Amino acid sequence: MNINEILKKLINKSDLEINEAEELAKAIIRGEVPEILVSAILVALRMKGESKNEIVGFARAMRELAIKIDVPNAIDTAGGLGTVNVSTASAILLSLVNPVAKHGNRAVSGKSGSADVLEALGYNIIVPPERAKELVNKTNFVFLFAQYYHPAMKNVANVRKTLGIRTIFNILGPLTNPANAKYQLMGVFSKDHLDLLSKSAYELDFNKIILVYGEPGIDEVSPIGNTFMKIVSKRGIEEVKLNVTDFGISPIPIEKLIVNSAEDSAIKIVRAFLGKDEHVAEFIKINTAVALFALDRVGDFREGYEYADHLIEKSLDKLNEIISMNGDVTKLKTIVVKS
Amino acid sequence: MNINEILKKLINKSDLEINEAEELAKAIIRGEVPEILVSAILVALRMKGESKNEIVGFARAMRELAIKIDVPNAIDTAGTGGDGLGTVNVSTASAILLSLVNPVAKHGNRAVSGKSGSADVLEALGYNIIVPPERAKELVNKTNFVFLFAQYYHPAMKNVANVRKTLGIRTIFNILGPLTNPANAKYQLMGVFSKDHLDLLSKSAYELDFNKIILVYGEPGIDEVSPIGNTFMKIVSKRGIEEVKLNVTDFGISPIPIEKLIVNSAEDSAIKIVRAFLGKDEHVAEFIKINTAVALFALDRVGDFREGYEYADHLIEKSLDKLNEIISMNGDVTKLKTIVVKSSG
Ligand SMILES: [Mg+2]
Ligand SMILES: [Mg+2]
Repeated sequence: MNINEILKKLINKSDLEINEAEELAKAIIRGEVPEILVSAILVALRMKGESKNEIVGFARAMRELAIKIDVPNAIDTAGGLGTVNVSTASAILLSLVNPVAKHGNRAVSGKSGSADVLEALGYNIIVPPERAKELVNKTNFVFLFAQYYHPAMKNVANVRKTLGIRTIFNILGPLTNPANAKYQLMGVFSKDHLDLLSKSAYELDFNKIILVYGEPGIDEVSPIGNTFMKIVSKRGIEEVKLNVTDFGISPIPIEKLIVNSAEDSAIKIVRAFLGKDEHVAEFIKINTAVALFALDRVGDFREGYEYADHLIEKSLDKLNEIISMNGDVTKLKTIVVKS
Repeated sequence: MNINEILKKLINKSDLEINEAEELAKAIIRGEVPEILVSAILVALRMKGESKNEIVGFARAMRELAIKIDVPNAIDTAGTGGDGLGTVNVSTASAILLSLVNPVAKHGNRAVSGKSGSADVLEALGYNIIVPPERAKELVNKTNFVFLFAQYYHPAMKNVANVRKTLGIRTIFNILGPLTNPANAKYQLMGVFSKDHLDLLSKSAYELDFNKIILVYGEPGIDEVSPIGNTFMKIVSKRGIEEVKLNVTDFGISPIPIEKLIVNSAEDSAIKIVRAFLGKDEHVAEFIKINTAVALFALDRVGDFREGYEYADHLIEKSLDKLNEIISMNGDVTKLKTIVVKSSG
């Protein structure tokens, strides 16, 4: 395990082995490598172009140092333009029919982060591992706040912050779900990452994970047009192109799906749960639809959309019980107040 | 002057402007940029592939901040350095023959690769490698030779030391030394580690204001004139850049077995050198002469390399004495003597 060997290897643009990558990651995460080297390695790593094995190596290193809870039977809706936080809203409909272990963080792009939205609704986003398991059984849903679960990460913080650029770590979050959930919907920000991250995921041991990229470029199912997804399972990777019409609806005006703050997102969500905002509701449903498909609850996406319609109608109540059993219900009520 | 802008620019593989490069260098050298960023910039710089302008920018930033002495009439034999074969320090031995016929301002440094640095060899022979600027000028007049220890005339460099050391890889700085001679040397024989840089650095040098500088790359891959085969050189002057291929035979000798030119320590290099000055090691001596030959050519003392080789033969015969006077006027002569005893005699 010689950093300098590795660094030179990377500069020479030579991909690493899953093992090389994993050891290097462990070291970096454990804070055993000097800031100057981490900086250099990440930069080289990016300029060379991270490869599947390296993604896998790092992913494995990550999982190994995180605080874990066991709920592999759970599903997660993994993760810009500033759209309302669908994944989260969507995690709520899902909790009605299956345990949900939502991995998430605040945002670095103006309040919109799933942790912020939840915090806005009154949810107490800091859930200790012990009570986490409890909540999942008691309500079928729990939020795993990333900062609280990847404490080892602090050792790379300074470098990441100082560099202020995209490193390999930026695409690891969604592949490092604390609860080890086997069922998951994962959004990526670029088609390239679709292929890359899918192949990477194929080796991270998943029952079923669906990666998706939607026009005009979002880490979610496209509300306006084509959505490109990679279905990864124990037996391979399947490509699947899709159009928002295939759900049986007409394209949603992107203008309506955008938010400007955590509370603004919350309101748009709750309004959708009330039937006061069809656009947002449809956005939440085409996404939940794909997730339902990942759970094998439906056979086609149209079926999935339909099912989701039934779910959304019971979602505000579900949300209420979730927040009430871990958070401030009133903050939720004030948000309900026509908002 | 925003580092982060630059960094991103580099990551996106976009070459900088001589000015951009120069300001960035000044900042880094002045130690105004955090270690994490210097590390990132150098790495990006290398993975993108440094360009002429960047080389120039950094070179200018360096000079501007170096401690200087004035001896442009001097010549220097610098090597871009490399991951070569731990070869004997020819440039240095060769600087000695040159002092016989022209002032020599040898730029040089220690080394992390064993102990094969020109500063180490000189230190081994008894030379006092730390020469203050004032006495430096003196020594050059008194003996026609002086060694400018990089760490000492480029004190600003300390600010990038930690990063360079920690990284432990080739950065843009590794190819700046020879282009930043503290004496402003107008004549220079500069050896590049790859046929590539050869062109890059030549074009770069064309704008650094030189009377005549000859860059060279020799098989099987050394920052010196090839003792085994073809040597590729770029002759840069006020009126252009000339390409010149050459073979070790064009000197009138048969290829030297690389095995004989390799060393394992500063003292080992010294001995091999002194032995060559005694006539006890032809292989090393021939290595020293084909190089000195090219340098002589850069000085316009000869018209062809064969002539240069011949002239060098005459020079080497008076070199041990010259070396003696150099060390004796700035160093420990005895250490030199013990080395003379160790190299038979
Ligand atoms: Mg999301
Ligand atoms: Mg050299």
